[PDB]
Amino acid sequence: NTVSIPCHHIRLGDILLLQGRPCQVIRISTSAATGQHRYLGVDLFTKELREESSSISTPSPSVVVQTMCGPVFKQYRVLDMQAGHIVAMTETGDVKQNLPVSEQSNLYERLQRAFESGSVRALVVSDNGRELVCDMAV
Repeated sequence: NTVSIPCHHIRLGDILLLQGRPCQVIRISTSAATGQHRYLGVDLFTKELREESSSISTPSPSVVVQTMCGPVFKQYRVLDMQAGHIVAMTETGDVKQNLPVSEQSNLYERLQRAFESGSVRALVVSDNGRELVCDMAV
């Protein structure tokens, strides 16, 4: 349920797990004392601000790895759209009747636009069992 992401590949707007919750990164800084990077982000589900500092590992001599964890995004087919949510289907055919859609960057209107023109995929993040369409693909 976690993707390891090197810090040097993390940019503003990326979605990371911060304190275990999927958050859109809004500020990146570096600790003067430790060298760790600090990520400030907005919880995609609750919109609270959360921060978390990178983990530093040294697997081999002279290799210093700083990483953060990103969520695993699932790709769901979009079968219908109604009332700000979608009806989705997983790869195996499991129907999700009532998937909410992130308010980020006019996602639902863009989804609806592409839906109206079976190429759309909803990109879904999970947190504590709750699923949220947080991006789209065609």
